[PDB]
Amino acid sequence: AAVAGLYGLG
Amino acid sequence: PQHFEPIPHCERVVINVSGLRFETQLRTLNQFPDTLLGDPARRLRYFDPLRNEYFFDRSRPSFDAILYYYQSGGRLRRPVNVPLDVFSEEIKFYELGDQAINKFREDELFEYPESSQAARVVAIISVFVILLSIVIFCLETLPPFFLIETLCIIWFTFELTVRFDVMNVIDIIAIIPYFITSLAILRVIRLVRVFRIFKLSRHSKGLQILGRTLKASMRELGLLIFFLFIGVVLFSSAVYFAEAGSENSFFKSIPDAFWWAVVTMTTVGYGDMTPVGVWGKIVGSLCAIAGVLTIALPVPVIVSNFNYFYHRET
Amino acid sequence: PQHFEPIPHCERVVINVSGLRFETQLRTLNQFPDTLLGDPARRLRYFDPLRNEYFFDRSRPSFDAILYYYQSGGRLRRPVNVPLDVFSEEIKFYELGDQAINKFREDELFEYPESSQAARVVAIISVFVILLSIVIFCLETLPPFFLIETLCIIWFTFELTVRFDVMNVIDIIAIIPYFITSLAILRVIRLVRVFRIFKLSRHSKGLQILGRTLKASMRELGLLIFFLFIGVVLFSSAVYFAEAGSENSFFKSIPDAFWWAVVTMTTVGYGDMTPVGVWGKIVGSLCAIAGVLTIALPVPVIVSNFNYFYHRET
Amino acid sequence: PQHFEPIPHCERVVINVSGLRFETQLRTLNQFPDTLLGDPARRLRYFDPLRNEYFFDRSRPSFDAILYYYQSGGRLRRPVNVPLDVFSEEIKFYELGDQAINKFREDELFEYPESSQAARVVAIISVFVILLSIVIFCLETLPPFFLIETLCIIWFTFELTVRFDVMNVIDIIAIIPYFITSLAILRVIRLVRVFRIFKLSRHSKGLQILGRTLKASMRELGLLIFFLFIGVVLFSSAVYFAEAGSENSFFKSIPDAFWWAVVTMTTVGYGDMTPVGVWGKIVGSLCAIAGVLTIALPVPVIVSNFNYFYHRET
Amino acid sequence: PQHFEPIPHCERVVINVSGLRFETQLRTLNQFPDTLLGDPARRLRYFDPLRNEYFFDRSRPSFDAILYYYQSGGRLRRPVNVPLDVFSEEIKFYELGDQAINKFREDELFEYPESSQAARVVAIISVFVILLSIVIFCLETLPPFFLIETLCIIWFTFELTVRFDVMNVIDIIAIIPYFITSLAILRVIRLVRVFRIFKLSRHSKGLQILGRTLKASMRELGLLIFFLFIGVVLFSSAVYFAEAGSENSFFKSIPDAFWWAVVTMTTVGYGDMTPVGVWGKIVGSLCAIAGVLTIALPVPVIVSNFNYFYHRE
Amino acid sequence: AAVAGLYGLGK
Ligand SMILES: [K+]
Ligand SMILES: [K+]
Repeated sequence: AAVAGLYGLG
Repeated sequence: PQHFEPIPHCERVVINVSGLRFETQLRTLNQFPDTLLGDPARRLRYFDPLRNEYFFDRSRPSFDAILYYYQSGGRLRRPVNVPLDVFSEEIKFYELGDQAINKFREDELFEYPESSQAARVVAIISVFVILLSIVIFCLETLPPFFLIETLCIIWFTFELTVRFDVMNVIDIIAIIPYFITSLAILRVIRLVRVFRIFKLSRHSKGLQILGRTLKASMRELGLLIFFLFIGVVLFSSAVYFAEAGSENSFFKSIPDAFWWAVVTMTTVGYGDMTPVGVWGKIVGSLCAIAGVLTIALPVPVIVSNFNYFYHRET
Repeated sequence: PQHFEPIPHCERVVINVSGLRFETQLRTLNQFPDTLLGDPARRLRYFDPLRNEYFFDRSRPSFDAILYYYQSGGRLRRPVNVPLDVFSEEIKFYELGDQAINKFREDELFEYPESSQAARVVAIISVFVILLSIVIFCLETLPPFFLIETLCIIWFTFELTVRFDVMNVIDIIAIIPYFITSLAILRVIRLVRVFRIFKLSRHSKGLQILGRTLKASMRELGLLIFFLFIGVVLFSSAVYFAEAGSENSFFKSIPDAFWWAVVTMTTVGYGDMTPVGVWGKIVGSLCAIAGVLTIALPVPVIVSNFNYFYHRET
Repeated sequence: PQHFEPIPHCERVVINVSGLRFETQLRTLNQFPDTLLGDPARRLRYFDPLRNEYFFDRSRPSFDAILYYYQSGGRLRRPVNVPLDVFSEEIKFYELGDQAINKFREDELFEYPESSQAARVVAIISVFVILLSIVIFCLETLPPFFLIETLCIIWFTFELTVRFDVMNVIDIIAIIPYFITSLAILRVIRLVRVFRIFKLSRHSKGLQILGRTLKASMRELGLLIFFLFIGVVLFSSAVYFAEAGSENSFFKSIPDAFWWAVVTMTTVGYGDMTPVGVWGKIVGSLCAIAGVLTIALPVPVIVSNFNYFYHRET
Repeated sequence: PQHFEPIPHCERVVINVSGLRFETQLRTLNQFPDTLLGDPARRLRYFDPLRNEYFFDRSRPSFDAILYYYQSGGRLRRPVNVPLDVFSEEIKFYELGDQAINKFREDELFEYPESSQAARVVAIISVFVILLSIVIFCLETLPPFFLIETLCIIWFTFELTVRFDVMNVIDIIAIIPYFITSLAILRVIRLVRVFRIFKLSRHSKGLQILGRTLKASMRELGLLIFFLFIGVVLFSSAVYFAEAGSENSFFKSIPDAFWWAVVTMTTVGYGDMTPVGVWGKIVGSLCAIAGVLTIALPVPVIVSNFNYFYHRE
Repeated sequence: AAVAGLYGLGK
């Protein structure tokens, strides 16, 4: 989904 | 978000991970105190006095990120070559620090509420009471029920009291119409009486996931509403000005065409469509296409958020 | 879900995989008896006596998990760097354990049903008879057929007896109405007579895939039904209470508005909509938007499951 | 699907690719004759007589698959760590063989049609003529045209003769109704006259992409049609048997309800829906839900194929 | 799009990146001047005089891409094993040159518009004025307003002259009908007066993202329109010729069936459908299926573009 | 109106 975990958590 | 990195010119040491040799400056290891590699007290056990090397019979692919933590001076991230469990097992062994481990994880009576002590019955009883209250409400709106409603409200008040947060707000809302009991005030309180259906959020997990998704995508919901507002205004104005040139006008005004524009954008369907002329039909076709596009645009983000929350929960 | 790892202090050995050197002491290999590396008997052939070094002329990127399987003491997790075929042969070559291989599989007369020995004609006849029975059913519902139905039923019974599971249940069901033959019971049996269409699951592969997907998505289906139920109840209540202030009420009661709520949530379209006032129209727009969102939320999980099952089958 | 791998007991050599040392025996090299490494003639240049090493100043991560060709004896998959261009040059350098490159590639006058020689004017004229023919048709069906139709057919047959494959089949079909010209036969030929619109496949690229996707998605198209057929039959039977218990029968027979089932499953909308009772409304709600699910099931295969073809073309 | 690779026969040097040894020709290093490795002056400090090697205490997994730039002689691309920030730091560490890093970035008064200096109040006032103008327009179309419309136009033109792309074009358009003020011309100007709703593009970021997505998906929009046109024509012809065999013909002509074809393709719903016979119903079912398919086809490209732009912004 | 919001993955 997100390559670098963009906008992960909050 | 900013970190410090070692600078070169003393003594260079070699670290062996199951045959993979790593050469690092002692200054790089000394940046982070404590830890296995940070201090020599807990490195003598793994140090080889013969070959002058430190041996760690572990997984070789995971040592690059662990070493890079010293190299980056604070930046720790799991490379996409290994599962989460294998990376997790590594960090405790090297003991990167409680502040480092938990921060990395972020990157990844009163018996009633709990579902145990064989009191699950209480939860089942509450769910049955909620369903019964919904059924009695719907049947009361049909062309007695007051006693059952009183019993349901008594149970709701007792449950809220023994518990005594959005769930608490819903619980307190569920009884305000009953304790309260112009015609507009009566109409609105009878309407807000329906919020008893939201009391299922305590017991249902999918409802909680949906609520979390709605909370986490407020910007996306606002953008979707904004796009629908722009579309309905534009297309209602277009169709009204297209059909203003006829003696018998299907749409009396732009606000009258808001419903037609909304149902065409959403592809619900207005119904009868014959009296509208050719220009109105062209505007309606454009409105349908634009509605499909503008509703298919922002929904995927909410869908992905819901999927992520559901997978995290399960 | 717990595994053990060798701890440091005996003798260390070196493993060579196409030039890539691996260092590991004997206790890690001694953790797993048998296998190519666990016992010395099956590894002395690949040992080089002059260099005191084990040589393995194999692929270097796939050996990392092989060593980690010994390192992790049972946790054999595939690395995503290679195709499945190369990793399949690598584990067999080391004979890491017959029981060990099995868990990796899920980690990644009576001549009638088997479509061979020319039994393909017997199948074709079964499909033709099923289609003929469906056609005769639809035709007898139009404003003789009894003989054709009798032939279809006797063929079904003969097939069931020859074969003598959900398919078996469907086959038994397909003849129960005919063997049976208040008005309600007659209507029920006539309705359940349609279950003959499900007999195509034996021959159709896509129908089997759909059935497996439905079996594997029961939670998703339940969540979808729950969301639609909540939305329908809420919006029916909203529209009924919005229209309760008019002399000519389009909706007599909340249950009366259930059909309108369902068709608006599913975007099917109610049809005639003019008598509804402005508040009802606002509630309808909100219902349409919420229905689009609610339908869009849990579908791309059943969709993914169906795609996975279809690709696995094909 | 099967290949042979070298087995040990003679002579072994080392390959040094910019510091990444690879050690393989000559038997592995000798399995593939020719090539850069198969014969000593074309690999002696890179050989270093001083260190007895083969030096290859190329990219390290791409050599794993190159050695795997010798390792597996005919099996080649690209490792997922490098772009396609990097590996394409890498394999071409070692000249694995024309059959090898082709295998890897598959695993990942008459001046009229060729749009050059500033004949693009011919293509523009053809597109304009096709559009004019479509317009002439759509206005000749309204409540002279024959001359323009004759001119369009003359241009079509001239282009066909000059050019003289389903596209050629469409070109043949586009003139058959005109050259031909019971009432049913006349209606059929007038209908098949519309296939002039498909002549745009010659010029448009998106139309060709759609045609290729439809050809490559025949299985899921058939599956979608089968699912629609099953759902329509089931729900038509259910609604007919649920509603037939009243004096006023909205549906005369099961075939009568096929259109309603189709529009409900596809969410088009039947329209007026009042006379059907509560059981029919429940059946309709279930039909709408099941139709949404069944039409959402197979289409994320068709769309994926279309996206792949579109990206390949562009 | 063409690059040159070093060809052997003169000296070879070894690079030690945190234990990972690399062997590369000196001519490869000399292909790119300047930089850390291009000249001995900027790399002599990092050199190890006793081991005859260069010791780089940096991230070893990312050195392969750095070496490939010299190996390929002009090609730089990050492999998918490290975050982009790590690679961005590494290339700055070696200082490949701004002439090379520049093409890598895209590989993956006048105080009014700038929302700072306590000017956000001006933006709020502008948004309120735009909303008020839209409301007055919608209300005056109902069965005075002129003064409020004049005030809104005065504010719009004041902002335009104070500030004096496409947003400026929209701002100019928003006052053209007012400054102008056959029946067709009046209808056209009253219709184009609605363009005031597009002035919200200046303030709203999501609407700007939508505009960028529309600009970047013109080919897909055209393909969608073309597919809809083809399907509409085909199914209108089919249904008209199916229902032309009855005295009471529901559709008078193929153009009359265009609306029915559009609503069936888009699954909106024609409404009354009883008089059409069995052949027309079959044609309608086929039209509904084909509409669902042909609309679901080209959408998850506009969707992908919108998602990309939203994540970027 | 908007359930075909698919993506990649699936393998
Ligand atoms: K619809
Ligand atoms: K609809």
